[PDB]
Amino acid sequence: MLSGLNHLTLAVSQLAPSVAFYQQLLGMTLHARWDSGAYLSCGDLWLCLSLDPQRRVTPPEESDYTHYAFSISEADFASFAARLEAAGVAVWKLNRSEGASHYFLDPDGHKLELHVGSLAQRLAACREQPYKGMVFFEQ
Amino acid sequence: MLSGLNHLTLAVSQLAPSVAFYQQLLGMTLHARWDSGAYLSCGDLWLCLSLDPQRRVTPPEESDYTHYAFSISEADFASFAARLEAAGVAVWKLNRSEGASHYFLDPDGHKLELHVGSLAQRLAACREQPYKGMVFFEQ
Ligand SMILES: C[C@@H]1O[C@@H]1P(=O)(O)O
Ligand SMILES: [K+]
Ligand SMILES: [K+]
Ligand SMILES: [Mn+2]
Ligand SMILES: [Mn+2]
Ligand code: NA
Ligand code: NA
Ligand code: NA
Ligand code: NA
Ligand code: NA
Ligand code: NA
Ligand code: NA
Ligand code: NA
Ligand code: NA
Ligand code: NA
Repeated sequence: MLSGLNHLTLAVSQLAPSVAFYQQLLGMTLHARWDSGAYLSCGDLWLCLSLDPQRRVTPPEESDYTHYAFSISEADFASFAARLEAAGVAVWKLNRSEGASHYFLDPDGHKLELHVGSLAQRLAACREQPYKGMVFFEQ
Repeated sequence: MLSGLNHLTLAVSQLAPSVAFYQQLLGMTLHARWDSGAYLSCGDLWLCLSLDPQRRVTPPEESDYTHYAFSISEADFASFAARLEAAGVAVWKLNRSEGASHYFLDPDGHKLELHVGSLAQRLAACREQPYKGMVFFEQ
């Protein structure tokens, strides 16, 4: 039986710039680095950066909606997003769903998000205003 | 400051087959589905499947190393992987690192993994046998 997310691994085209992005701009903890990768952590999240010379720098209009959202408190959200903006980090979408979200890109075009709010909060908002054709499942 | 992964969103080409994969073959909890998505949970992990016309069914040799790993116990690992293989779920990589891992594909070719072990256990094993060029960082 599966108990949660064990780790997220992102293919990166240049290791040093990607480590700098996740460690310095996003504040994650760098634990180890080798010739072809790095290990970082973000709370309980284990992030592996894997050097892959065939990772394409991908424009967001050419990639699908697959994306990775990190948790942040409502008190920290606005200034964190403002620093990413000041650092020239590109935004790939405007927030259109409940709970503050900032949708931004990593150096290789991986689609990322800062989000304030839980699954329980999202389901509660959906129960008041269901999405199109939505069906609810219980205990 | 980021506190962990908030949610993982996967673009899918056919919603019902993808829900069946994550709910029935991987055992995750289905909370809600709608015309263009579904919300599931796996322990603390909030998984969103997003119906996206841009998603193509992608052979593993046409995608990079980016992949998503779920936690499983030592005791459950072998039979869980065997059930996936018996369900026709393809394997995309042989395990070559510390701790049991099974590398498998979802219906659209998203690269997935079952893994037994934590970041702390990986770091300890890496100190004993360092990867090429591996360096570690204190605290
Ligand atoms: C929560 C799932 O990623 C979608 P959203 O970011 O559009 O809300
Ligand atoms: K949102
Ligand atoms: K492994
Ligand atoms: Mn999202
Ligand atoms: Mn992995
Ligand atoms: Na971790
Ligand atoms: Na993608
Ligand atoms: Na950018
Ligand atoms: Na960048
Ligand atoms: Na989390
Ligand atoms: Na589960
Ligand atoms: Na959408
Ligand atoms: Na690869
Ligand atoms: Na993939
Ligand atoms: Na993917």
